[PDB]
Amino acid sequence: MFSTPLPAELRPLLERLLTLAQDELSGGDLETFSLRLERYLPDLHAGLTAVYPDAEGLLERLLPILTAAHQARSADLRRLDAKRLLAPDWFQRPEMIAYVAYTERFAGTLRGVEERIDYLEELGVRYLHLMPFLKPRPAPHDGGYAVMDYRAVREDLGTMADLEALTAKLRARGIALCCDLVLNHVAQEHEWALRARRGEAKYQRYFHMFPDRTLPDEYEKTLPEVFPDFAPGNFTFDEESGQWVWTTFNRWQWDLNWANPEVFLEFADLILWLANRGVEVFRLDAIAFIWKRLGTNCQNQPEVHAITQALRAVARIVAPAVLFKAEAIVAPDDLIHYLGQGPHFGLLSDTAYHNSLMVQIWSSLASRDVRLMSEALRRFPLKPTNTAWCTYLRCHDDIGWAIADEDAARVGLSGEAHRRFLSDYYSGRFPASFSRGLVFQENPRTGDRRISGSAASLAGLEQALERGDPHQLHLSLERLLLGHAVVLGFGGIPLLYMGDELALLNDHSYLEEPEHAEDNRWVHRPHMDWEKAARAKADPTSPEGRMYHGLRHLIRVRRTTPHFHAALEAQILEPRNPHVFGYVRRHPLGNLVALYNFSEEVQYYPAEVLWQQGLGLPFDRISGQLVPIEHHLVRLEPYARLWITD
Amino acid sequence: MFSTPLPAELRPLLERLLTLAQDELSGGDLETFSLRLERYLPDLHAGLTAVYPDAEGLLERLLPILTAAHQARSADLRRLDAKRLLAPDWFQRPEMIAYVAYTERFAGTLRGVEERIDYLEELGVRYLHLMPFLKPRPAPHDGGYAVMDYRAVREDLGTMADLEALTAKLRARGIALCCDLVLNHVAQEHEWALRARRGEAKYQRYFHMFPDRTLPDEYEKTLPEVFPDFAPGNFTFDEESGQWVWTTFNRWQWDLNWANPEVFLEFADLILWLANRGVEVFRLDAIAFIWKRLGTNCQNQPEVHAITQALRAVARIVAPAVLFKAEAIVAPDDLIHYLGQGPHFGLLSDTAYHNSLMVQIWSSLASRDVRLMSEALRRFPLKPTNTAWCTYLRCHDDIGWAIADEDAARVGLSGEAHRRFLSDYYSGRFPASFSRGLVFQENPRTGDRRISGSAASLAGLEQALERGDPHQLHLSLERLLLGHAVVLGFGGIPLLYMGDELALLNDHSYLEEPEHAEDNRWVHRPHMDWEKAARAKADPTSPEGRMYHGLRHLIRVRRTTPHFHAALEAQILEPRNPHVFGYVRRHPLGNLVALYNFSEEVQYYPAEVLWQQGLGLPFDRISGQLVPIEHHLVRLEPYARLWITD
Amino acid sequence: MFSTPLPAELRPLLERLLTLAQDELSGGDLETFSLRLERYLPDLHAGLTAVYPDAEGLLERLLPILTAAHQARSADLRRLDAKRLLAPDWFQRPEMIAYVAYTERFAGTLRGVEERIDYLEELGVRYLHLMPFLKPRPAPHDGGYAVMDYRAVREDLGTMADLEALTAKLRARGIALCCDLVLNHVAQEHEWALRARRGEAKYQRYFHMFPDRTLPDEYEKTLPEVFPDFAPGNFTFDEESGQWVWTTFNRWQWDLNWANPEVFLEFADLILWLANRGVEVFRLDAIAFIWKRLGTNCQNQPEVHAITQALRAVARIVAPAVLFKAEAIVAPDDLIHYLGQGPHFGLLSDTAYHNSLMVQIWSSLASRDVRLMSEALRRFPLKPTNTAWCTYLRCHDDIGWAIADEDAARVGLSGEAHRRFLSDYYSGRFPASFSRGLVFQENPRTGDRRISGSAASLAGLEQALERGDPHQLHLSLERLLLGHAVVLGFGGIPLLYMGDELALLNDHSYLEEPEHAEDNRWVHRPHMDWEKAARAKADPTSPEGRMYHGLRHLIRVRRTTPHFHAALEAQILEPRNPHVFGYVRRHPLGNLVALYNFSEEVQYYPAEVLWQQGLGLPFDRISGQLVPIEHHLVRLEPYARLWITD
Repeated sequence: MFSTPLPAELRPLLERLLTLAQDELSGGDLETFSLRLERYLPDLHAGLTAVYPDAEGLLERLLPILTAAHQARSADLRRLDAKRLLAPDWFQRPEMIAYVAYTERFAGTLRGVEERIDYLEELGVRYLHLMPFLKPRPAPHDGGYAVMDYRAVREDLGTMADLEALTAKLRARGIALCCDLVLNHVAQEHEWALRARRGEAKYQRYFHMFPDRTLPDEYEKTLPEVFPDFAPGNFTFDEESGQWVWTTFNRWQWDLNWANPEVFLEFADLILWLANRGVEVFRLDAIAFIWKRLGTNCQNQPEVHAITQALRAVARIVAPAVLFKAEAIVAPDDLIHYLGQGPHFGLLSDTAYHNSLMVQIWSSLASRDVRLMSEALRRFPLKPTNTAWCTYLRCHDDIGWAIADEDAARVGLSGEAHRRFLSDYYSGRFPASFSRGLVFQENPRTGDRRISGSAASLAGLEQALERGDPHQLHLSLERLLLGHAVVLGFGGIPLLYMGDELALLNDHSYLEEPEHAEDNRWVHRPHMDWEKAARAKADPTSPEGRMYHGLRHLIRVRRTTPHFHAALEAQILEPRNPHVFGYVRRHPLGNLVALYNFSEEVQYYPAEVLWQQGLGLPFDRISGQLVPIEHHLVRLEPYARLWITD
Repeated sequence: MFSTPLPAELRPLLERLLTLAQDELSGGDLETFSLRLERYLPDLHAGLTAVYPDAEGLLERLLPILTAAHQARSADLRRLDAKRLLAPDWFQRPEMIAYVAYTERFAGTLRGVEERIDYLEELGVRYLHLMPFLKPRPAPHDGGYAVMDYRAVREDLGTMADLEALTAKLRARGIALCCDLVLNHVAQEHEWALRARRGEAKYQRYFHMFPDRTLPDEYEKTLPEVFPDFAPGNFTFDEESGQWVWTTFNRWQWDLNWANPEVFLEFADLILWLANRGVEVFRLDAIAFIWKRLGTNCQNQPEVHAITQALRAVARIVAPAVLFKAEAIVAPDDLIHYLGQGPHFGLLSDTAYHNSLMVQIWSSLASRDVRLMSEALRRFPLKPTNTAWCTYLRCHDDIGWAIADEDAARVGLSGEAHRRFLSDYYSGRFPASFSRGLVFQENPRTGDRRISGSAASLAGLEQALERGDPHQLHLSLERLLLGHAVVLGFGGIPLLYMGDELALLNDHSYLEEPEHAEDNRWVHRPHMDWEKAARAKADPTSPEGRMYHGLRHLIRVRRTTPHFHAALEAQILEPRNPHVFGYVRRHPLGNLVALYNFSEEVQYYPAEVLWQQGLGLPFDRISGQLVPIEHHLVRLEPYARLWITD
Repeated sequence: MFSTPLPAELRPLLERLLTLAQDELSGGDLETFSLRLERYLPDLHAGLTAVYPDAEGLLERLLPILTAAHQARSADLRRLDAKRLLAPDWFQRPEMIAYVAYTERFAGTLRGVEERIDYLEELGVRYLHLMPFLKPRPAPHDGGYAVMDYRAVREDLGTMADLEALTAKLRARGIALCCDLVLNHVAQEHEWALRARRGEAKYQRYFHMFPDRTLPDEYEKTLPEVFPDFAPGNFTFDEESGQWVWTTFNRWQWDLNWANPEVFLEFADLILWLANRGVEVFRLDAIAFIWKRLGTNCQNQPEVHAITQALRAVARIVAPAVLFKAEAIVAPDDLIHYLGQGPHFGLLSDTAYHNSLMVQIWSSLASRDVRLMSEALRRFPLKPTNTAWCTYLRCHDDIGWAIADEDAARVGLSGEAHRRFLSDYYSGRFPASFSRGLVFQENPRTGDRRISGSAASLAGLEQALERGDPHQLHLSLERLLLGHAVVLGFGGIPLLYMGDELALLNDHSYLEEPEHAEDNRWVHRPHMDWEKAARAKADPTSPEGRMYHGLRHLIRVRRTTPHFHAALEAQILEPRNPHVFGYVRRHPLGNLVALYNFSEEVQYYPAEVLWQQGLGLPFDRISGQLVPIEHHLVRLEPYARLWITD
C-alpha cells in the first residue's frame, strides 16, 4: 500500500551498489535485479542504520551475497517470484489452506512427504510447514529447535537434494513449503558455538558471553523464565570457555548477538540459500527475543523490527516469492507490531500467529461465554492490508493464556482469576471439565501455567470415549468443528495441525523416551495414524470420519467464499447473545456475517442484525440453505457455525 | 404535577352542585368541601362523561353521597386528610414499609391484630394490607374474593366496630390499613345477584346476563381463561334466572356491569363508607377486567381508566388521605396505563403492583443472568412522579410469567422457550433446580403455566433443609435477602408478605381442607408461626433469624436512605457483568448505585461505573463500609447486594 | 415533590411551638395553623440553624409573629391560600401571563390601576408586577429601590388602603400582585439607618459598619462594581456616624447585615404583613448579595439560600397563596441554585428570572445564529418540577451579557470577543446594526459593558422609522414578535414589559430630570401612551397595531396550549439549520416542536425532525394551518415562529 521512496542522500550509495552489481550481472538480468534493489534499498537501509554503526559499508558487504544468490536462483523460482509480484495478495486468498507436521511423524522422511501430497491436496492444502528438519544437536534438541548446521537436513530425514526434489513436487501441485529460521539461538554444538568455546574472538562476538555474574545478575532482575522447569533463568555457565552464556531456552540453545553485523550477514545469506532450495515461507522463530537491553524483558525491543525490516528487504530483492511469518507469542497489546507499525508499517513479516484468537476460542469453549473474546478482538488494532494473520486452534507448543487485564475488566472478569481458571479447566481439575490437558512449566514464583494437549483431548473426545457417552462424543466433535470453523472463517492462513482432521488424542508414548519425557509438549506431537486416515475417509460415521468430512466441507466452503480474503478484517458484532460469537466481513460483493454458538445448548440470536448488515434474504454457505428466521430470532443448534451472505 | 383546569362549559354544573352542597353543609365546613369539589370536578366529569350517557344527572345524584360521607367523617380522619394534602408524597417516602397478611392467619381476629402492632413496628411497618375480611359467601370464596356483603366483617374476624377500633390503634402508630375493593364481581349470594336470580330486571343489569349462547359464543372467541381448572371460559349457566352470566373467575364470582351508572354509585358510596371506618388504601382488585367489549380480551379497555379516574376523584374530594392501589397483573407494555397516561396522567391509582420487577427477580435467580431483567426494566416507560410502584417478591397469588417476546428477543432469548423454562425450573423438574413450587392452572390449549409456592420454598430453603446441606441453606437464605434487597431498593412501597421475614416454607395442610384442596395457591398462604417469630428474634443464626435480622437490617438502611424516595425511578445500568443487576437513583444529595449479584459465585464489576455516576469514595450503606476496589473491579460475594453512595 | 420530614431531635421544639400557638389561636383555626407549622418547621429550622446561632430561641420569638399574621389574614386570602394548596401548579399553567409596570407610568396612582384592569384582561394578564411603590427616599431613589418605609405607599401613588382595595379588585379578576421585597438594603433616610447614624448600637448591627479602611480595603480586593459610574467600589463614608458602611448599589442604599437575627425577623414580619394587604408574589430584589464573606465576591454564598428557605417556610405556614420570585442576574452555572439545589431542592423561590434565555434571544437576533443559544440552554441544569422560570425579552434594567466562555468555546466562539460584539452591536456601533441602544456602566478596568434601550429600539423599529423603509419596519416588528414568541413558548411565566405590546421606543425625557439624567436605564422606562394603546386597538395595520394584535394572538394561542405548562422543560434540538432555534416540550397529550427563525431571510429546516418527535401530520397552532412540507423541508418565513403539534 505504501512504498518507501528513495531519500536523496542515498542516491550515492545506490550508485555504488549498482556498480558492484554491474561486476556480477549483465543485460536484462542486471536490470531486473537493479530495479528490485532500488525498490527495497530504502527499507533495507532504514532497518540496518537503526541497529549497525556502518550501514553503507555493511550494504557493500551484503551486495555480492544478493548477487550470488540471484545468480544461483532457478528459472522455476524466478517465474514464481515474477508471478507473485503481479499477484501480491496470493497468500491472503480463500484458497490458502495450511498444514503443519513433523516430517518423521507425517511421512518418515522428506522423500516420504511426496507420497502424501495426494492426501494434502484432498484437504486443499496450499501451504505446508514441516517442523525443523535441519541438522540439530543429538539427544534432546527441542524438536529440531537446537540447530547444529543450517546447511544440512537431519540425516534420518534425507539430504538437501531430497529437499530440492520435495519443493519441486510441492510447487508442481501449488503447495508452498514453510521452513523455520531459528535465528535467535544455535545449538552449543554449532560450529559458531564450538569456535566461541575454543576462544576464537570473531565467534565469541556471535554470542552474549560474560566473564562473571555481575552483568547476568543485573539482566536477570527484569527477565522472565520461558522454561523454568528445564533451565532456570536466562544464563548457563560454559565449562570450556569459562564464561557465562545467555540461554533463554534450553541451556544448549545459545542466544545470538544481533548487535553484531556479522550475524545479520550470516542470516541474509542463509535466507536466500534456503529460498533457492525452494523454501517459500520462513517462520521467524523466537523473533521477539533477538535484541537484548538491560532493564527490559529483552522482548519486543524496537531493534527486533529494524532487523526484521532489513531481512525482509533482502528477501524482497532476491526472492520476491518468499513470505516471513513472525512467531510472536506475546501480549494482545504487543502482537500488532510484528506486522509493522509507525515507520515499519507493512515492511515486516507478511503473517504472524494470532495467539490472541487461538486463546479466546479455547477460553470461550470453557466458559460458554464470548464477551471477553468479542471485547479483546474488537480492541485489536487493524493490521496493514498487505499482511495476514495465521489462524490456528492448536500447534506444536503449549497454550499460553495471553489475556489482557484491561479486556477482562471491561467485561466484569478478573484477568488473574480467569487465567488461573483456564489452566484449572484445561488440566481437567475444574468440576465437570471435559478437558484432558497437562500443566506445562508451572512457575510457583509468578503463578503462570501453560497447557499441553491435543485439540481432541482438550475439547472432550478423550473423556467422552472413557465415559462411553455418545452425546458427549458428538458434542466434543462439534466443539472441534466449531473451533476449526472460527480459524477457517476469521480471515487469515488457517494452520491445520497434523492429525486434528482425525481428532487425534493425547499420545503418552513420549514418557518412554528419555530425551522427550521431561517435555510434556510431546503429548500433542503424535505420529500420524494412516490406518485412521483410511478409516475416516471410508467411514464418515466414525469419530475420525465425522471430523475429517466435517473439516473437508468447511475448507471447500471457505475457498469458495471470496469474503474470507485476508486483506479484509472481521468487524466484531456486540455479543447480543453472550454465548454466540459474531462478526461481519465487508467484501465488495456484499457482507458476510459469521455466527458461532460457543454453547452445547440451543441459542437464539436477534435476526435484525442480519438485516442491519444488509442481508435481506440470509443464506448460510455452510448448510447451503436459507437461514430460518422465526419470531425475529435465528435458532442456533449446539456449537452451530453459520457463514451468512445474500 | 398537573391540575386539570375547569372547562368554561362546566361552570353551570359546578354552580348547581355547589347550590346542592349549600343544602347539606354550612360554614367553614361547606368552604372546605366546596374548594375540594371545585378542584376535582374536572377529573370526575371527564371520567364519567367518557362512560355514562347523562354525566351531569349522575353528578347531581353523587353530590348528596359526597356530602353525607363528608358529614360522617370523624375529626381524626379529617386531620389525616389535611396532613396528607400538605405532604402528598408521604407514601413515596423511604420510611414506608408494608406488610400483607390474612387476618385469621396473622392474629386470629381484627382485635387480635392490635396485639401484633409491636411486631409490625419492630419491622418499621407503616402500611398493612389485611386480605379480604368483608363477609364472603360460604364454603369456597377464593380466600375472601367472593363478597356477599361489603358492609359486614366476616363473622369469625369480628364486626365493623372492631374494624374502627383497630384502624384507630393503627393510626396512633402511623400504620395505614389497605383493604381490598373487589369492584369487578360479587358472590352469587350477594343481595344484587339474588335479586337478579329472582328475575328483577334492575339487578340483572348489575350483571352481564344472556338468554342463550348467541352472545356468549361470540365473546369467548377473544377471551382468555383465568381459571381453566376451576371454571372453563368466562360464562356460567344460572338455573334460577335461566341466564348465562359472565363469570371471569370462579362460577360463584359474578362480573358487575360497569356500563350501569347504578354500579358506579354503589362503589363510590362503598369507598367513602369504608374510608370513614378508617380504610386508608383501596386495592382495586381485577381493575383491568371491569369493562367488556365484544372482539377484545375484555381487559385494559379505555373505560377502565375513565371509571378509575371518576372513583379516584370521589376519594380526593371527600377523603384526601386515601390512596388507590391498582391490581393490574398485565403485560409489561400495558402496566404503565394503570398509573395514568395521556388524558389520565397521574389522575388514576396512586400505586400499582410491579409484577414485571417480581417476575424479573425470579427469572434472573433461575438463569443467573440479569440481561432480560435489565432490558425489560430499561424499556419500562416513566410513571407520573406523584405515583409509586408497589414492589414485592411474593403475595397471596401464583406467579404469572409476564415476559414480553420483544424484551426476550432483544437479549437473544425465545420468549416462549424462556416462559416454558421458568415453570420447568420453579416446578422443580429442571435438572438441579433448587425450587419446590407447584404448577397452577396449566392450560394445554395455550401452553400457559403459573407457579404457586412460598419465597423460601421457591428460593431453595425447603430442599436445603431436607438434604441437611449447609452450603445450599446459606445460598437459599442469601437468595431471599437478595430478592428482598431489590424490592426494598428499587423505589416503591415494599409489600412484605407475612412469614417471608421467617422464611416460611410451603404449607401442604390445604390438601385436607376440602374447600382449599383444589386451589394450590393455599400452599403459600401459611398460618403465622409465633414460636418461630420468638426463635427468630432470639437466634440471629437460625434460618428464620438470618432472614428476620437480615431483613430488619435492610429495612433500617432503606428508611435512613433518602435516595429511595419513590418520586425518583431506577435508571438501569448496562449489565457489564451479565450476572449483576445495576441501576442508579439520582437524588438531590447525590447518586446511589445499587449492585445485586444474581449468581451463587463471586462476581467482579467494573469500578469505573461508580466514578461515571460521580462516586469518588464509594460507600456501601448495607455493610456500613467503603466498597473495596481492586484492579479496577468491585468483588461481589455470592448473592451480594450493595447500596452505594459517596 | 419532596416533603422534608421532621427529624426526631426537633420533636421537643415542635411541642413548645404548638403550646405557644395554643395560647394565641383555638379550635379548627389552631389545627389549620398547627398542621402548616408541623409541615414546614423542618425547612424553617434547617434554614435558620445554618445561619443563626440560637435557632431554637429564634423560632420562639418568630412564633407570635406567625400567629399574629395568621389572625390578621382575611377570609378571602385564607380561601385563596386553601385554593392554591389544592392546585400548587397554578402559576405554571399556560394561562399565566405577567405584566410589569411602574404605577405612575402606567396609570398615575394605585387607584388609577383599577381603571386599566380591562386592558390587562384583554392581554390575558393574571400577574401584575408594579415596580417599587413603597415610600422611598427623596430625589434619586433608584426608581423606588431605596426604601425609607416598607409600611407606607409612596404618597403620590396613594395609601395602604388604596393598595388593599387594588388587590381586592385584582383578585376579583384573577390577577396576582407581585411586590418587590427590597431585602438587601434600605435608604440611608430609613428609620433603621437614621438610628444607626446617631450611634444606637442595636441598629449599627443592622448594617456593615467599619471604623476605618482596614477591613473595607480587604473586602474590595475580591468585589466587583455594580454601578461604577454612580458609586465606585462597595463602601461609602458616613460623616454623621464617622464610619464606612457597605453600599453595593448607590451610596444611599445601605446593605443590611443578614448575620443579625433581628434582620431575619423584620423581613419575616414584613412579608406576612405585606401578604395580608394582598401581595401574592415577592420579588427578592438583589437576593444574590444578602450574605458577605471576606475573600469572595459576596454573591451566591450558601447562606443566601438557607435564609431564603427560612423566609419561604414562613410564607408557606401563614400564606400558602404567596410565591417567591428570585432576582438573581448571575452567570449561567449559578442561576439554578435560586430554584433550590442539593439540600435546598425546590425549597427556595418558586420562580427566578431566566436571564440566560433573554441574553441568548438578543445574541441570536444580532448574529442570525442560534448555536450559542442552543448549546447554552441545552447545558442548563433541570429545575425542580414545582418551580418555574420567568421568561422576558426586556425589563426595567439594562442587559448584562451573561455568556459562559465554556458555551461559546463549544460552538467555536471567543467568550470575550462575543460579549464585546453584543455591546458593539446593541450600542449601534457595529456595521449595519439595526439597534438604537446605549452603553451603561462601561467599566474600563474590567471591559464589562451593559446596554439600555426599549425592545423596539434594540430590535430596529427606531432606525426603520428614521430610514422610512417599510420593509425594515416589517422585519423590526417581526423580530419583536419572534422574541416574544420564544418568551411565551419556552415554558414559564412570561413577564411582558409595559409598552412592548405597542413597540414603544427609547424615551430621552430622562435627560431633563436631574434625578434620572445620570441613569440611562430611564431610556427604557417610558410613560404609557394611552392614545397609542387606542390606535393599536383601532388600526391593526399601524406599527403599534401589528405588535398589539400579533402579541395578543400569540398569548391567546399559548393560553389554549397545555404543552406550555412549566413543570415541563424545553428539550433543545440540534440547530441543524444554524439560523433556526428548536426544542420539543413533551406533554402527556403529545409532543410540541417549536421552531424559531432568527434570520431575516427564508430558511429551510429538515422535516424528518417533526416525524422523529412523533408528528405524522404537523399542525402549526400559530398559523392555525398544517405545516407545509416540500422536498423533506419546512420552509420558514423571515423571523417565523411555529408551535407544532399533531
